[PDB]
Amino acid sequence: PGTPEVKVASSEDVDLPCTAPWDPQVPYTVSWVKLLENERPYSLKIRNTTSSNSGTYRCTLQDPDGQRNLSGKVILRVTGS
Repeated sequence: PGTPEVKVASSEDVDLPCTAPWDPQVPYTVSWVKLLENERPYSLKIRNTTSSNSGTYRCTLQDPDGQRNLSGKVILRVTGS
């Protein structure tokens, strides 16, 4: 609900977008997780996608001062064959 979705055919590559509402002119570092229980900045590259890559992912951007971070979620659905 409210979470954007990326659909990709199996065996294709995908750059999963970071959906955190980040600040321009801030040099973030990015860390990605999968929640179990290309000219766009901060995307997660997933090569040769398979059915098991489907799920919900979370991107976290860390401000260089180490005092703030921002997170956003995105769903991946792998299809085709």
